[PDB]
Amino acid sequence: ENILNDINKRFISLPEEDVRGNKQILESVLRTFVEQMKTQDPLFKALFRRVFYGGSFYDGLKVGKPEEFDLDILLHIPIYAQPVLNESNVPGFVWLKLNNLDGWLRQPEGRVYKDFRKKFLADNDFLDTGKTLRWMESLVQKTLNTLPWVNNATCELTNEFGTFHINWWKGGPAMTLGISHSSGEKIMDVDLVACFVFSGDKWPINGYRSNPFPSTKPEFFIVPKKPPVNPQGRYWSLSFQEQERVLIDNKNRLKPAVKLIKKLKEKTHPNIASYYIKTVFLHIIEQKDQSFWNKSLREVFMTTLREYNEFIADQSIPYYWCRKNNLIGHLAPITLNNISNRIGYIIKDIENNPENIAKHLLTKEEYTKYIQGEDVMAEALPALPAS
Ligand SMILES: [Mn+2]
Repeated sequence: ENILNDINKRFISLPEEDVRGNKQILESVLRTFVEQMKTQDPLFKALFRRVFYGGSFYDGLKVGKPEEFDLDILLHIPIYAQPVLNESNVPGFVWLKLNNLDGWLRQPEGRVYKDFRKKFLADNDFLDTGKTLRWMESLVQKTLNTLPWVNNATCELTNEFGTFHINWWKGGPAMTLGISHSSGEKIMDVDLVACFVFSGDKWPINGYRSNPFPSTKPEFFIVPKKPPVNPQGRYWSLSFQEQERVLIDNKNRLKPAVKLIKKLKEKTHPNIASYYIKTVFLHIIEQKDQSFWNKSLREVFMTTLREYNEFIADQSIPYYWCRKNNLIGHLAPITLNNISNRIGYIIKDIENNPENIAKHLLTKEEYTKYIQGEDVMAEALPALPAS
């Protein structure tokens, strides 16, 4: 009863000591950068509340060597300006307008918000995703220029863990910081995502699931990821990732089971996004008694794999927070039929033969190292590099 845990340790999960050490380094580099950002823009300093570290690495759900995560930079509009969040005509997306920005500007603390409308708002004082992204990109560029550069446009930052190199580029809506040890070893990429955070009173009700932790996780935020829709720039995504992280925590077999299924997905059906698997497990959490997660890893894996296949076969994975959004509604029936048939064959092949699981989860090259006793995760990303 250790086959699945052994596969996970040797071929799936970064050792937790290295997870923790890389997080301490990365979080310190980013605090230095965000503190410098505050020196470059009083409006950013006024808006800034906190950061949220987003992605599978920080959820404990990353398969293999971690490569990137999102720095969700949470900005807060003063409630005196009367922000109003409305559920949009596209399930899962919202609009945000301000009903009293002028009254806030007439307050003493509103002085630093003199350019907020110009920088962030479209017609009728709607928060605009494109304007927000352009504002953050400009601020990041301004900040990068004030840092010491070595080599060719490589920033050098120091902290209690040593000296680090920051490279940057824009491959999407948000700037990416590539963070490396000064000795050359790459650590991780970080996307700098400008978000707006709200208190529990603003939680959407029209077609949305209620907050499971309104006392201890009261806040949620909106993310400038658009769904063609009109009006352009008004549609914001909701992030309930802070609540999702609590839902998946303290559940023993759950995170190994998710990663085993994600490993299977990477090998046999990359057509399915990782968040769709995460979403299936949110539904399973809601359906199952809490004791389910204390069963054997084999039983949790086999049972959730079967239920995952039923979602795929049904061709519907409802967005956990707004059920009218089918996360796989855009995938073709033929594709989903083939993937469900694939998974059904795998279930039959491993049903009564747990020694066949590794044959389906691992590439042939990984399987050879598996049989030979190798551990490819032990040194996948040492927080203290060998140099
Ligand atoms: Mn339940």
